[PDB]
Amino acid sequence: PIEKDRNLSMVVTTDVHYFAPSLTDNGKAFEKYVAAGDGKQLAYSDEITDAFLADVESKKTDVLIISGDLTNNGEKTSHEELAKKLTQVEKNGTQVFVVPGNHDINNPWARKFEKDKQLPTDTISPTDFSKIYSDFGYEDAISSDEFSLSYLAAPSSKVWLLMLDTAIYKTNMQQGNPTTEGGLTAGTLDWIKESSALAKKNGAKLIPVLHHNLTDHNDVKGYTINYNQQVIDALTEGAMDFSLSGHIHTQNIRSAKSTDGKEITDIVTNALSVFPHKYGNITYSAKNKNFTYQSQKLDMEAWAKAQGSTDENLLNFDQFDYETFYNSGYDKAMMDLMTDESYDKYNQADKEKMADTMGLNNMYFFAGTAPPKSDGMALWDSAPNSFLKDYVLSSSNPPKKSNDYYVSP
Ligand SMILES: [Ca+2]
Ligand SMILES: [Fe+3]
Ligand SMILES: [Mn+2]
Repeated sequence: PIEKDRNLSMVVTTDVHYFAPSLTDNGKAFEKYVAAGDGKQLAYSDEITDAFLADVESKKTDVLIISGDLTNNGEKTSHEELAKKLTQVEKNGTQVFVVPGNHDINNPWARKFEKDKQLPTDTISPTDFSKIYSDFGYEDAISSDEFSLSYLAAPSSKVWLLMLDTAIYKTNMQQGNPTTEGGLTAGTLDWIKESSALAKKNGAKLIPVLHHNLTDHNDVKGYTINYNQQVIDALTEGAMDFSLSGHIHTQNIRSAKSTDGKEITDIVTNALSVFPHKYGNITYSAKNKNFTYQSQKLDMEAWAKAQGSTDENLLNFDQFDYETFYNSGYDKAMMDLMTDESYDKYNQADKEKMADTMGLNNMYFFAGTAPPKSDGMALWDSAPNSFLKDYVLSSSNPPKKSNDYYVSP
């Protein structure tokens, strides 16, 4: 614990969706899987994760936070390998804190790939999670919630972390699928209040971290936490000005109001596994007692070159990733345009313009920045009603407020 009332350097990431290389042979089965993984660089999760941690190390980061979805599909092996990397990070002096996401625990979808077959592989239980990641928040927690993997951590004397587990997994094996939506019981909400009171007694500011979102981040369920108003009210009552969440994967900042009018800013950092692969820098000013959040794009090309890599996709990662993610949204739209009988009145060239607009607006929405003008926009505006159309339109306008920078008030 950092007792000195000095500036604190922090980094937050989320949705690493780590997949242990030992769980795949990069065969047919794996290729199809990654193809349907809508944009996530699953094939390079090991390199992306290492590149990221190398950055944390060079920054000599005080605190590293990971807001859920540590693994692809809760594979025990992926969890163990990721834990090994975090153990090394801690040897450098950096304190690491993690919480689970919807894909991390009791995951019936845990699979390993061999040729044209997906085979079963072990997942983990809730207590397995607190055991595997005991060094990263759990063992030294100041307080731990009774029925969730939530806990209160004190990495320094002036700044504490309210690490929340908003994941729902206790009925996963019975469902056959990992629950996507998130939520907090009244008991965990009561614990949050007690925790907030303890931080206040100790003169510490508190940063609430959760996988699911505190409020909506797109005008177009299961991503914003269930019954979010109760959570917002609980956090604002604790005097917390901002929260760090993930799950939706898009670099996106939005504010919400408590029932009594207090504001809290929900900062969603880009999924580490998806374009543009940004992570968040958070700096605490001891003198001003405020927090400054600034996103940073992971430089894979620089890491690749320093590794002496011969993989062209990594040496040219910017282009590779740009194309990979653009095509994911392009194909997404084109499939619909080529299936719905309400679009056959559009000629091929137009469907292409529309697919292009989706690929552009979509990728820039994930980057959290303004999308460039595209000929497909006019076509979408007059196109038939649909969720897709709503999304394309809702992401056609420039962000009215930065999704990359925030300073607490
Ligand atoms: Ca530790
Ligand atoms: Fe998630
Ligand atoms: Mn995720």
